[PDB]
Amino acid sequence: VVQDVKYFQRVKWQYMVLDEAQALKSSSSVRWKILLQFQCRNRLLLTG
DNA sequence: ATCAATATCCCGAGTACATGCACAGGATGTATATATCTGACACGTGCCTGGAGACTAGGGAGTAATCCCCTTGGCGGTTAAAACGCGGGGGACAGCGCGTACGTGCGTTTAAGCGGTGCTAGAGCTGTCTACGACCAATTGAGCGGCCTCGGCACCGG
Repeated sequence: VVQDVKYFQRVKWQYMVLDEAQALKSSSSVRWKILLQFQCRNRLLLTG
């Protein structure tokens, strides 16, 4: 997703769920910023 | 936006070696005639180059974002240029002789002709079988992440 973020940017997304988000704990990482940059009205998580 | 100091061009005169023409001649260009095979002309032939159809898809044409190489401008250091004096070797004339071109004589050596015959060439279908297509598992390398240790600033102590 981070590498190919440009491909996802041109496509609109009705819903987004990012399972196993326990990795998304460091805001200094590129993953955090890239995930934040997506334009989606609703965000859902299933991280345990 | 000019005046001195050089350098160059123009013209005239004394001078000379090289151009241009005539002469004697000799050997190569020319006219005549013969032999003859190389190439013009005709014929058939069948290889293959040109035309069109349909389908696949690799490749080209069009667009957009952008980071990079291109170009302009500015400055410091120095490598070459311009002109002076100093110094040596290029440049201009006679004497030898050993090379190069003719002349003469000889024989070795290729061209030519005619049988003889292995021998390279072409299409034969021959069969293998390397090498071009497709797929797949090896290492190499960079972009990332987690954690630990070190160092600076704000807070409390004497």
